[PDB]
Amino acid sequence: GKRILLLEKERNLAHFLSLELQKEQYRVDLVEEGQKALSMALQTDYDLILLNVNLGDMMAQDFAEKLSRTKPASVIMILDHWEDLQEELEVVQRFAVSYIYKPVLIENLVARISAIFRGRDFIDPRTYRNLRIDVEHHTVYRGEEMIALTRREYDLLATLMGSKKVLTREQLLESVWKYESTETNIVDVYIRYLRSKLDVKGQKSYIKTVRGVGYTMQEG
Repeated sequence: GKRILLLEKERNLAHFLSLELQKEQYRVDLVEEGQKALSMALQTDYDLILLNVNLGDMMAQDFAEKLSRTKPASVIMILDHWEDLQEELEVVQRFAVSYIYKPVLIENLVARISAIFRGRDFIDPRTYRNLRIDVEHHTVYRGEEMIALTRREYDLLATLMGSKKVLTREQLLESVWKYESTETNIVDVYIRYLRSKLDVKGQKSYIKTVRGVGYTMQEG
């Protein structure tokens, strides 16, 4: 059912991951170059794109930016060595739904992919202040400009906007990282990223930190 685009620079690992993911009944398209991966992701809606930090002909960050122009909520996961991921950690957190270290254990990869899919599917209010949300296409517009929220950022905004009450970090973790089974610090990171996308200098932020409680949407 679900469709995976896979670009892995280690050939034997690429072949192993392709075969093992197909045993889970995923359709897997293996590609060797970033330019080809981008052309395919532009024409097909993949449920997961699994890449290294560097695709060879371009960085994953560059791939993700180019894809985001038309598919901003694309679901990208990064598999790489610890050193390579940590060298690009802030960048990766800002475009990738998740990351996983080499050497990979296949049972762990399979479990994490399943959780990511189920957290998106469960998720899958149309205005707030100057924002308009297109829930069918997972797109957000602040005025006549598209705001290129990532999948995680979109899911976080939808959770905040869908709740009349203030939400704790633990509630936001359970909604936006559903099925992934504990550290709420990640919520604070993605709140920071989301504010960076939505907020206008000299306006009140779109997100209020509520003392002793959590986060909620904020009026102008």
